[PDB]
Amino acid sequence: LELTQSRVQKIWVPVDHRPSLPRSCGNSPTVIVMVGLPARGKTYISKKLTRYLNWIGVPTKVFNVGEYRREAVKQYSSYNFFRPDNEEAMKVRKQCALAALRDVKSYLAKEGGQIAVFDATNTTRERRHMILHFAKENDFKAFFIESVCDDPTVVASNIMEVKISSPDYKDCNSAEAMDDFMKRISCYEASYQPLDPDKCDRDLSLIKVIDVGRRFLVNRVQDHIQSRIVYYLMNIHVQPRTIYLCRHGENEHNLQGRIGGDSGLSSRGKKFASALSKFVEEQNLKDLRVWTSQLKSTIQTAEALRLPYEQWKALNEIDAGVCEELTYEEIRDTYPEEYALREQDKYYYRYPTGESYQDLVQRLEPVIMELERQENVLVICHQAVLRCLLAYFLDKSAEEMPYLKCPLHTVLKLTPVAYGCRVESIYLNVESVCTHRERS
Amino acid sequence: LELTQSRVQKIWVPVDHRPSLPRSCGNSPTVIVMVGLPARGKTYISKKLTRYLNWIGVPTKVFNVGEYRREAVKQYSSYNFFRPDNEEAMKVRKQCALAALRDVKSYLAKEGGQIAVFDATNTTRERRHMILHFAKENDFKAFFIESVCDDPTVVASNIMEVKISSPDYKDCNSAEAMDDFMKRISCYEASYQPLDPDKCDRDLSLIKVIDVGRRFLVNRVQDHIQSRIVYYLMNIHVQPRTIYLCRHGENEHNLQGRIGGDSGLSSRGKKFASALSKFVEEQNLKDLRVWTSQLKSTIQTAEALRLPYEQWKALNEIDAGVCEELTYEEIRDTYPEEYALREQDKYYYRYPTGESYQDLVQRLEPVIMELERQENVLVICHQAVLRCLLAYFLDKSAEEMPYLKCPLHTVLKLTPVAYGCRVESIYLNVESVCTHRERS
Ligand SMILES: N#Cc1c[nH]c2ccc(Oc3ccc(NC(=O)CN)cc3)cc12
Ligand SMILES: N#Cc1c[nH]c2ccc(Oc3ccc(NC(=O)CN)cc3)cc12
Ligand SMILES: O=P(O)(O)OC[C@H]1O[C@](O)(CO)[C@@H](O)[C@@H]1O
Ligand SMILES: O=P(O)(O)OC[C@H]1O[C@](O)(CO)[C@@H](O)[C@@H]1O
Repeated sequence: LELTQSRVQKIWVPVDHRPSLPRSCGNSPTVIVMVGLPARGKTYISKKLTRYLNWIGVPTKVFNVGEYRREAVKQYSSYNFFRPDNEEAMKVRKQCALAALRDVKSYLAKEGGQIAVFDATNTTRERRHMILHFAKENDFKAFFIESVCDDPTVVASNIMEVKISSPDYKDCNSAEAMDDFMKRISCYEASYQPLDPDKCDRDLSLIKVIDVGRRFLVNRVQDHIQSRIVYYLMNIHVQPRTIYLCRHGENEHNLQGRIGGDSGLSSRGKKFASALSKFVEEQNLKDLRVWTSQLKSTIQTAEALRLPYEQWKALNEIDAGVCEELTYEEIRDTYPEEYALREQDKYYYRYPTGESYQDLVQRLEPVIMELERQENVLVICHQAVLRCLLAYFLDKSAEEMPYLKCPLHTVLKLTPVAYGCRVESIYLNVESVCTHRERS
Repeated sequence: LELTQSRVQKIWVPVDHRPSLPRSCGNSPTVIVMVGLPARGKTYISKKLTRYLNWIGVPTKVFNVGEYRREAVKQYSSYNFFRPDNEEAMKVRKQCALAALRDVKSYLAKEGGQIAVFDATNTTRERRHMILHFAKENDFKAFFIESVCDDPTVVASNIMEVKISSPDYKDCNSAEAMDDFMKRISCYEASYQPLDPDKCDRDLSLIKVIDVGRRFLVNRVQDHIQSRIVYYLMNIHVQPRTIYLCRHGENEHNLQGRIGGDSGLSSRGKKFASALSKFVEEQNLKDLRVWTSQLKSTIQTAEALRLPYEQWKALNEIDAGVCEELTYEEIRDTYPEEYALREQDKYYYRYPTGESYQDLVQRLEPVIMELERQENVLVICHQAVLRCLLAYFLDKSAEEMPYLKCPLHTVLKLTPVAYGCRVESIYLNVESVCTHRERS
């Protein structure tokens, strides 16, 4: 039972003594079907879910039928394009949906994609029967996500927040765009057949998000990924809030250029901790949850706030294994092969008896799920942990993630707006060393 | 910002220089309300959910009204006790429910309990209004779990599996007990008012488990624990299956009495791996998922099976930190304080730069959730990991968990039956060292 440890990821694999003529061999993908009237947050759900799935390592892509339409029909004039009696535009819209499905097939069967989010109204049983036929013929699973809401306040808010600012309404003022969009919604209301898990859609795998996540109808969750999506949708919310992310104040290891360890705050780190308390106070937040790692430097930083805080072992810095408490110079001199391997593949590289950024993502997933549930949160953590969390909020790839700039004594203020996060950086005017290292 | 590291758990806490007269200060608990007709799996849900919640560290207890009734009324005669026209038994049954609620108040407000599972029919709005009044007056949260099923095959199967074997039917044969139980169910059908999240129960936090988990109605999930319960209920199933748990075959570190590391199989370990393949083959399982850790010894064991397997970093043995690759004699001689601290508090003890059994539980929770989703699974792991998983399946406490017997070259065959697991041990007749150490 001869095994070898892969140099980058440190995975034990069978020793592969390929024969004279080495031969390469060259689970089922899922089509997530968005369902609902316009301004029901389908694009918001599509984008957020795709961001989460990609971050956890499930290759996911959104196919928005409206973008195929904006490409086929140069400029948008009015709701008249969406009229059920508009024979020509109805043909164009069908062609756009079919062209998106063609790209869904290519993504899942030929590009290594695992999940395709089909972002359209898909309000009629006919359209959904056609998507099911497409899924069955291509051996793709189908999972439906319907967003149902009758509240006019919610509809008006969605139009104001992200519809009026759509490329379709570039030449329009807020009032014209709102009026045109209401008429556009009305075009879909007559033919709209909601999902019926009771009789018609009984055998379909679906989630009905009712009244902006107040209630859920979950039918036939087949697998792990659908179960995860359902859990995610139940944990996220659209309530306004702020996420503050920062590292512990400068520590003794930072001064010596040493990685890992459990060293305490330097004199400057203690100054940052005081500066952070003043900053937090000036934010005047009704309630604020404070999260730290179990490492001393983040706890000492939180201690300066005089606020209750919760320690998470999942927030502990990346484990450097045998390289813990060493400087990067000592790593290069004692472990040159290891140093070069990491520089070449920073995301997947695992330290011996240690971790990779890939392991960090797996550890941080419960942190992300809890961050989603919460409102105002301050996370006091570490450089690699912060890059991973930031890659989730900022939709950064696995390749970009180990190189994100997360300086010491700097708060990253995250405000959820439109289809992602607005990021503000706040340097708290306390000197520190620089721990950022660019690629080679 | 002076901190000290707690000796057992290794948690950084503010240095507590208590004044001359040290003063001690001396989230809201939840009442989970089971709802539904008899033989709807309410006790099955109650017990399984309690087992999971306790294992993850949420103190949980079941209060079954029927057990209070068996205590108040010595012997059970027939369904006549459950008649709606039985004035005396109706008073007794109410007294029993009130006595259970009294014990719910004492458990949550005075015993450090976090979750009380109120296991009764609670089929009428009147009973549920009374439970809500009790929850509001005691500042307890209320979360309803209703099990709805109209399938007579499911009802008959439940009566045959766990009702006929109830202490109520000790003097009865299978046919008498089944007949009496059907009449007993009928006593509840007239007054049964299902949960109505649409109109009446709109503001209640609830889950409706429809048709043995085929469908779910989820209303107003308020917090983290309710969200976790909902996710758990969506991942478990009642399909028949087998869980096989074993350790890797004996390794080189086992022979030297060394802890941790990433050593390979000894000659005996390789013999076990072959013996395991023969055992697996003899089980004649249509499909079998094989899970290993990322450590060499478990992968080499799986390699002998000639079956596809999946490596989980979450299955890696407990991290001994600074004590890794040391013998227990070398631990006692180099770290005597650490050795004695662990012996005194084996569950909570954290190795320096390492883990506790408490950390293992947190790491293994996604493993447990996936084990629940799956059918036939073989987990090839390590001594401490195995004790943790076994404590989940066998409902063992945190205190018992570090001392569970998990010998090498022995398969633990777990068969879900009634309200837990039947455990069969299969020694594969290959000698090894003993790594079990009893408490002192
Ligand atoms: N209708 C409608 C919506 C308008 N904007 C939205 C944004 C998101 C959206 O979808 C979700 C909203 C809420 C949740 N979950 C929860 O609120 C559970 N706490 C999940 C998805 C619906 C709409
Ligand atoms: N009615 C009825 C039941 C009879 N025995 C049962 C055992 C468990 C039970 O509750 C659950 C069954 C199933 C699930 N979940 C799933 O099957 C999702 N895969 C959750 C709870 C209902 C009944
Ligand atoms: O992935 P990188 O760039 O080495 O950064 C992670 C490192 O940053 C630090 O947080 C500070 O230098 C170390 O403890 C950790 O090893
Ligand atoms: O908690 P205990 O009894 O020390 O057992 C855990 C130990 O068992 C082993 O799996 C085998 O000795 C070690 O690798 C590990 O440290």
